[PDB]
Amino acid sequence: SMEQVAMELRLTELTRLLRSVLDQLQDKDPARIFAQPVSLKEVPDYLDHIKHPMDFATMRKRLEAQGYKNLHEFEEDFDLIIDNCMKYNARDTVFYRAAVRLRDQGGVVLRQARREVDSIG
Repeated sequence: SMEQVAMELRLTELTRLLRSVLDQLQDKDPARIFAQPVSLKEVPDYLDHIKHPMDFATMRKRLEAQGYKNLHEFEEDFDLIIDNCMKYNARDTVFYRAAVRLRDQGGVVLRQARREVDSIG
């Protein structure tokens, strides 16, 4: 139908906006601490600690499948990256500190994305 096409165009355009959001967020992680899944070879007990792992590569796979229906779902995944790290790692670690800086700096990017999504429908 013409309605299914129009909806598909909306999802395509959301995906395009979320791809730019993801790029901006990932620039706030220049050390690439959150780029890839925590290795279960190198941290074999990770899943005993963290029940829903997340990372930027995994978000990019979901994005390119148009697997984010709205900004809320995308933010949920970004928040898991931060929140998983801040639980698994102690406060006095490079990992925890990197998460705090990503959270703080990403808030700015996400604040305006929420406006662009409400604005452009």
